[PDB]
Amino acid sequence: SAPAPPSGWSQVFLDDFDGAAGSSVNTANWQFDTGTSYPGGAGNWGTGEVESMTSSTSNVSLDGNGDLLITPRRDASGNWTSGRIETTRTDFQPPAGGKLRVEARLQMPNVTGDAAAGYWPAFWMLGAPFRGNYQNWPGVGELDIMENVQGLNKTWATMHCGTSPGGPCNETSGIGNSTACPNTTCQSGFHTYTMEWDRSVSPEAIRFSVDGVTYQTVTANQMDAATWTNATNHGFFVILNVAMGGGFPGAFGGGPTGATEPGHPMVVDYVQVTSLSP
Ligand SMILES: [Mg+2]
Repeated sequence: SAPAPPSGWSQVFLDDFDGAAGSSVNTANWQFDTGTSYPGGAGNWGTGEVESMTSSTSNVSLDGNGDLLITPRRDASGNWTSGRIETTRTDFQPPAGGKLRVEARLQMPNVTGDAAAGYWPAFWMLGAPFRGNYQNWPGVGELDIMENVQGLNKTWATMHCGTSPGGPCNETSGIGNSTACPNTTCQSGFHTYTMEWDRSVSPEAIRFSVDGVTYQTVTANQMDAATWTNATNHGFFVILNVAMGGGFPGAFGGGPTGATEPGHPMVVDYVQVTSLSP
């Protein structure tokens, strides 16, 4: 369960994924992305990933112990399925002068080596104008709070913005970094992945951390005013998924292969949004 926030912070959103084992997610908080694209969006979720997303509890369910499970599955015909859920809410944005923290505590799919090839878990945010549009990436803004591939002991955090390819945000790489999980591997158990959006200073800043340790900071002056405005002057929605294959795993050896093992969930204790007043 989420621990109490620090002094002065208020709760904006919390889903701690409590409920019986094998039961369905709270759809007051979450909506399902299904198939191989948004309705009228880019093919294969824009990444070349090979799974079809579903709303089945074979791919998205609770563990009964306070966690969401998103589990890639491979059927007897060789078809991959997985889960991709987004917050119903799109409003997350601190007021000017304020701060926001968006956080998840999760275990990355516990699989390494050849068996992990293609596994692409993610916990991320997309600018509200993307919803029902699907055609305004990267200008609309993307905050990747945790990404991982290949069961490697590291987390990537990235901001996407501006134009692609290139532009001030160096697309499609984005403004990002990777680091090992502190103390224990990312795959071994829970870690906390946090984005702090700080509108209390000039230049405005976004800081990504793992287990309370900051590894990537992005500041507004890294791009022009219009680019920052387009990327951040709106709410965001939150997304949790495990992609299978596509470009990110492709840059780290590829996958899935015949050796990739299905059935290793991303285990998410909670997603929480908190706010600090100006
Ligand atoms: Mg929980």
